[PDB]
Amino acid sequence: RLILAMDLMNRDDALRVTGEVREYIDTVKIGYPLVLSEGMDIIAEFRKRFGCRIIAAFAVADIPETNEKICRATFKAGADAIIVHGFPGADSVRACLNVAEEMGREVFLLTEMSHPGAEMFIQGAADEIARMGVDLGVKNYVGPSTRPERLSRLREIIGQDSFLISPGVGAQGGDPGETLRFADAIIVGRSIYLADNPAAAAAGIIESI
Amino acid sequence: RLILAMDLMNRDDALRVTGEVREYIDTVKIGYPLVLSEGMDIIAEFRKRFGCRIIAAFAVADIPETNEKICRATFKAGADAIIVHGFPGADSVRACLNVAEEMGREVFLLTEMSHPGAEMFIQGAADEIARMGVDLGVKNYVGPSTRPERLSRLREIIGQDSFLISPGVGAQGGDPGETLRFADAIIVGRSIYLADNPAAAAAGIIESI
Ligand SMILES: O=C(O)c1cc(=O)[nH]c(=O)n1[C@@H]1O[C@H](COP(=O)(O)O)[C@@H](O)[C@H]1O
Ligand SMILES: O=C(O)c1cc(=O)[nH]c(=O)n1[C@@H]1O[C@H](COP(=O)(O)O)[C@@H](O)[C@H]1O
Repeated sequence: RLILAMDLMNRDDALRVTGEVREYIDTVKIGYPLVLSEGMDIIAEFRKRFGCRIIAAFAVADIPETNEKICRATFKAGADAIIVHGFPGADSVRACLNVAEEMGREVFLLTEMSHPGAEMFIQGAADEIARMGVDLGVKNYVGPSTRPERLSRLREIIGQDSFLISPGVGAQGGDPGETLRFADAIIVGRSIYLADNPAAAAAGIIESI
Repeated sequence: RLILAMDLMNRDDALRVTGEVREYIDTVKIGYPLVLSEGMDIIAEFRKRFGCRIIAAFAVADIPETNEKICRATFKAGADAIIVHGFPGADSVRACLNVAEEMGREVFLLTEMSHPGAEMFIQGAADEIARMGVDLGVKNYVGPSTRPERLSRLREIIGQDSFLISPGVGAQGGDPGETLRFADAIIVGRSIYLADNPAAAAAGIIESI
């Protein structure tokens, strides 16, 4: 129930840490910090070297036509799933869902974000964003570890059969156990990759739950 | 280093056995016996329910244009890789490789087959089929558990960095340990899925190696 957020920017460090904690995870979330520094080929390299599923954390948030292009390039690169913002609206989300269907991949809908600024505009639209996801047939969602009461409400909207993952554990203040009361899996980045012993940090999280 | 060949024909039995042996495998090989009986949607169902990588054992062996169509449909259905015959020639293999590249997926090249009949025509062409794979950039291969001396020769041609999987273990007479002297992983079907206790059978194989 642990997903590693691999946001280190250099290939050597990213490969080292991911290899050290492989036994504690099954999925690696790779985003722009690593991809823009080392190239999209890093996705296929990780998939091959570690045999883990890869979620591309690209917070897709453009118009439908551009979202389609981003999703196509991302799935061509080997990602198993992509994270898409719901705030830009249904047409933008549908464009991503259409490419995922064409390529046999998945879309994760980012509802409410975990950082403080999410309270300004996203939080007020999050319940409706989750409902839009349900209406569009979305089965995978992202919600905040930092606000378990919001994570509970989002779980209420999407149902027990939807898959919900949650970032904000550790560095941002979220608790593994409390988050897993509602999410199926937790995303952890810095608490593991900036640790003196990433494997010990991962093991500690797994033990705490 | 164990791949389950799930050749049961009904969804209920296939799901039961795969769930029972999940802890001993990481990849499920699904072929036409199950897909033609239950539909291509079974691939996505397995991927979701078990979180395993799926190799579509479709022994692709048609002209380039048709191979492209088969690969596209197979990857759209969610398969992570597809098994392609090398005997029909380089253009037929290249067509599959092109679709795999477009979709961020992989091709496994079937060189020499494991059954007795493979000695009639395939065996005599197998070394050249493997060399053709190397020339085309193929990195994943299938070779016979039933003939470890042939598996050794094929490993010699493709190199240590290529990934080699091998069927024919158990029912067809192949030995897990001897096969793993050359292959990276073994494929096992009947010895596990027809057993009175599939999990015990899988565990026994893992223990024997
Ligand atoms: O889209 C995301 O992955 C994301 C959404 C969100 O609301 N909050 C959030 O933290 N993330 C990401 O999840 C990861 C969390 O990393 P840490 O705070 O280091 O554990 C980072 O890659 C973030 O960019
Ligand atoms: O393409 C294959 O997967 C295949 C190639 C080959 O040379 N030999 C071979 O047995 N297979 C398949 O691998 C599986 C082996 O199953 P069992 O003999 O029951 O363990 C079946 O799905 C076969 O169709």
